[PDB]
Amino acid sequence: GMTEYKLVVVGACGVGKSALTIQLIQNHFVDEYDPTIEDSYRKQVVIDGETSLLDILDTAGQEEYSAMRDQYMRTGEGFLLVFAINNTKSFEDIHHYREQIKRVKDSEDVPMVLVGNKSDLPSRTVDTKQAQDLARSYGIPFIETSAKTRQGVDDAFYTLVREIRKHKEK
Ligand SMILES: *CCC(=O)N1CCN(c2ncnc3c(F)c(-c4c(C)ccc5[nH]ncc45)c(Cl)cc23)CC1
Ligand SMILES: Nc1nc2c(ncn2[C@@H]2O[C@H](COP(=O)(O)OP(=O)(O)O)[C@@H](O)[C@H]2O)c(=O)[nH]1
Ligand SMILES: [Mg+2]
Repeated sequence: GMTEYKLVVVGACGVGKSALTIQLIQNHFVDEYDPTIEDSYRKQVVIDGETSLLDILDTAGQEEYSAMRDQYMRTGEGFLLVFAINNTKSFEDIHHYREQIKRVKDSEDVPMVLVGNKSDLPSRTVDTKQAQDLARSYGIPFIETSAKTRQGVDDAFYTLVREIRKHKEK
């Protein structure tokens, strides 16, 4: 059979949400993708032997809350919390994203993965250990990725799927 998973990618402007999503759906890097485009994208893959249909919402635009947007954020089953390893502000923003997800899902038990993107870049400002400690306090996996080289990209999305599977067993 197959299973479908609704995945949502969140994080500050410019951390690489669109680049990560396009790497997964199209298997290549983009230098430039309209930062205002918020949309969902479908991709069939195979995860641990099971046909998996991923429906990936790539968030964008500006901060604002509507019934429309709360509803389609709430339909997400799991969330990638993306920061860039060379941008401390994006790391400091993760708390905001996690608390907004908890609000819209009305739950403290939401599948999430912390993603430190742009790992190919030399100018790191967020120590891997700091991100690991945060993920440990959240109870979630942490994966470092590069949308440019594709390092860790499949691992981030597939790990989120596995976190969803565990949640659905409850
Ligand atoms: C450069 C443009 C870009 O990529 N973004 C990212 C999305 N933006 C944004 N900024 C601050 N907070 C945001 C949010 F809180 C949400 C959000 C969450 C996380 C959960 C539930 C929501 N319901 N409505 C909005 C919700 C989103 Cl989707 C985006 C946020 C700025 C521009
Ligand atoms: N070197 C490098 N650049 C990246 C990476 N991911 C995204 N970018 C670049 O960072 C910028 C912002 O990426 P984008 O996907 O638009 O971020 P978004 O605002 O979160 O959707 C783009 O110029 C991308 O080419 C990465 O992993 N490594
Ligand atoms: Mg984008």
